[PDB]
Amino acid sequence: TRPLVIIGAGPAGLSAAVYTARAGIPTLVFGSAPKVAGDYDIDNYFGFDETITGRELIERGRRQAERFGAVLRDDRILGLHHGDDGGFRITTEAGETAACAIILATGVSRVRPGISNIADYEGKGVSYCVSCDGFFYRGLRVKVLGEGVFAANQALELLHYTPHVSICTQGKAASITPEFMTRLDEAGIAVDDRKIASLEGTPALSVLRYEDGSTEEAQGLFIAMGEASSLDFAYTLGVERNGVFLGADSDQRTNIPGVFAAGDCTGGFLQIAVAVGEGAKAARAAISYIKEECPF
Ligand SMILES: Cc1cc2nc3c(=O)[nH]c(=O)nc-3n(C[C@H](O)[C@H](O)[C@H](O)COP(=O)(O)OP(=O)(O)OC[C@H]3O[C@@H](n4cnc5c(N)ncnc54)[C@H](O)[C@@H]3O)c2cc1C
Ligand SMILES: [Cl-]
Ligand SMILES: [Cl-]
Ligand SMILES: [Cl-]
Ligand code: NA
Repeated sequence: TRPLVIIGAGPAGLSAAVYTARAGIPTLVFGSAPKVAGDYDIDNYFGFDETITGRELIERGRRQAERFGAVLRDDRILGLHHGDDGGFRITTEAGETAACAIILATGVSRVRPGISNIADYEGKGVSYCVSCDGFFYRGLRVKVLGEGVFAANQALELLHYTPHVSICTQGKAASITPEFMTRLDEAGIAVDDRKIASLEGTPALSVLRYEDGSTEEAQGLFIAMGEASSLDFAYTLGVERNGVFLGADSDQRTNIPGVFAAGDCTGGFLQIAVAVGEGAKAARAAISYIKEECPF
């Protein structure tokens, strides 16, 4: 089992990776280019008296982490679960892997579902965590909302509870890879790009209303838009939330041992300067955690 995985390759995850790798801990970082990493002027990050682009600042962060031995991977994470037993099981598009300690640095970027009355059906049909709520919809007709590999994997997990699963990409282009498409086809899980306008049903969800005015029956709607997010991981790990953010103490510890959180996903002042300090503090906490708990 690896001692440490960092999920996130923005300022928080990279600042943390620099510190952990310098302390001699084999460091594996998962993440892709953050949203800030484009042609945007950064002018308020300490130490840069001349304008630097987000793309270039992040690129220097990456070279900095690699300089001290951090390995950076572009793999998207699909799920995080407590391992059986001990440490954490990390689901990626490529397969599985495992880690003794996790630093969550996945930011707050989120594809939104775009359903006018979705809030009316929270707890009554609309769910998020499959391991959490899947059993309640066993044998039932369940729709997964989302366009990506995350949606595809959530749909496949749902098969543990019901054979009656399909995916709606909510008007978006699907970005499901051919390997996942194969798996969906083999399982009889259909994918279409219809757009759900609203939900219907009187004690609970029973009908999806498409922007057409056409309808489909479903008693379960699992939201899985875009990429798996900090909230999605929180649901499966049992990490306590603070509104839409992860709860973290001043040392970036969550309520789950071995799980730390840093950057935008702990939501205060959503800035590079802030993320870089949280990443550093998370690293310090992880390093001492690993020394007591994870031999390597
Ligand atoms: C255009 C733009 C301009 C900005 N301008 C400024 C500015 O001038 N000054 C300033 O201080 N701040 C600015 N910000 C805000 C600043 O970028 C953020 O506060 C900062 O990047 C937070 O860093 P982070 O590491 O917490 O998250 P992010 O930068 O969002 O990075 C999150 C990381 O998580 C990874 N990730 C997420 N989900 C997964 C997954 N499922 N699997 C694998 N990896 C995943 C992402 O790929 C990314 O690598 C700007 C942001 C944007 C977008
Ligand atoms: Cl700056
Ligand atoms: Cl143990
Ligand atoms: Cl209702
Ligand atoms: Na924060």
